[PDB]
Amino acid sequence: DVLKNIADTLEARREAAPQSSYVASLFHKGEDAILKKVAEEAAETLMASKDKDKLHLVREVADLWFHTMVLLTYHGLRPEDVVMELHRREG
Amino acid sequence: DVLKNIADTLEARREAAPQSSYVASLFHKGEDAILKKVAEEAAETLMASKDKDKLHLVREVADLWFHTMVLLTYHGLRPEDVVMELHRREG
Amino acid sequence: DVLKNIADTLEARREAAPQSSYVASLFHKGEDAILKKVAEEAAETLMASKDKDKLHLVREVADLWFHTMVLLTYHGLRPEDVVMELHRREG
Amino acid sequence: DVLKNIADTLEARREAAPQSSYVASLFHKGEDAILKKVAEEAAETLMASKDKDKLHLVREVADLWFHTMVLLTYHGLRPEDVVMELHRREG
Repeated sequence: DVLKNIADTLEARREAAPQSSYVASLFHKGEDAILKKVAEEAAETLMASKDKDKLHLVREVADLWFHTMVLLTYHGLRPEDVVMELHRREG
Repeated sequence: DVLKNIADTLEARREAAPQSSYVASLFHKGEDAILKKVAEEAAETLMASKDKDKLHLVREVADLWFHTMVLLTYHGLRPEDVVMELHRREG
Repeated sequence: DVLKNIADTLEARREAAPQSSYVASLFHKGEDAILKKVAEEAAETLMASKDKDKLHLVREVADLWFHTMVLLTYHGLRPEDVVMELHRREG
Repeated sequence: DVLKNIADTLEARREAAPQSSYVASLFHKGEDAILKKVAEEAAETLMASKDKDKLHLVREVADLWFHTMVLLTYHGLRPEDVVMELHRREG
């Protein structure tokens, strides 16, 4: 769909050059560097929600999902897993 | 797709009975109660990643996205916004 | 001082009965259960700060430090370590 | 004791030059910039605990408490409040 393409792009540059891209620099830095970002975006999501800044909220929630996908890719998993897991629950 | 249906389901019971469902109890409790859960799942995502528990990771990341969607719905927004925001960036 | 006494109390019931106390139940539950709480109080601290609820802020920051101390105790460490580490930096 | 001195130092440079110190730059940046740090150190505390890196754990928990104090100072409060609040509970 859209996430699949992003996932494929992530896996593509999974083991690319550290300077190649941002996603590449993350993967090279490691698990911690990725988790930092996840936590960061999660906190910003809270802040955004509190400030009723609906535009910032969406940007952060997106940045959160994105880094979450970067994390999944680091663990040899991918979006669909999460989507299917979501499906398995509700509905 | 799958998220759209979940979103529609969330909006449906947005102002339902507090005892109707879990999602309903959350909405009734408020913003804070929703944010607690978002933060919770974010933390668990970190723990899961560290423990290399790939199955727990996916379950949590999904619970995170789910509550993130609950948050969006609380603010009169929805998944597609995040998906399109994701598209606007990468690609 | 005050933290020392709390620390001593924590270490005291470190390996007590699971039903003995709350602190005891935590230790029995494990590392994760303790980290959940640390993250929870951290999030609430953010929320409280945002809502300018100065009384709730102090209650949460305290709950945070407390669980942080429970964490340290779980790792065979203690408050003074943190205090001294704080001293070593500023001043 | 030790925290009191740090608190006093924080309040001292509360409204100092943005370039004066790190604590000064934070206060100038705002509430959000301080909350970012609190969340950051909280997440690092989780990571450290998981990696059993006991030395990093104490360094982070201390950085956490420190930024928590910076937060308190930003809200015209101070350490003793948290310490007393801690006392009021246990013991």
